[PDB]
Amino acid sequence: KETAAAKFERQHMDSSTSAASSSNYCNQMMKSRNLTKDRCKPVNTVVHESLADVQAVCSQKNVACKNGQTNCYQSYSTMSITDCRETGSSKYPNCAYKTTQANKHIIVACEGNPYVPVHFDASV
Repeated sequence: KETAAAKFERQHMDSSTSAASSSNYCNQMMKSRNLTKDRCKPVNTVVHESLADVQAVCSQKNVACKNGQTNCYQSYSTMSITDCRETGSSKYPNCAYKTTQANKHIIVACEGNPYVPVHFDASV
């Protein structure tokens, strides 16, 4: 069973690039990170910063999570991210994604020791 921290890295981390590469970036990323294996993951945000920078967010601005929990943190600075979302013509096993690149603050839920990201709550 994949640890929560490891799942967050696989789903939300892509440092090897400063930003989404092409309108086809999401199709490629979603498939490679195995988010289209048995079904197309509807929505998924990927952060284009170092793992260290993302993990550091857990010590930054403490904000409420969408679900009411209080273990969410908002990055002080904006970060390069790509939102991947299924399009209308998307249909398993032929998943299709719209790639939207942006630079904003990320909000992640953190837990454990070390205290690291385990959920991507949203971006602002």
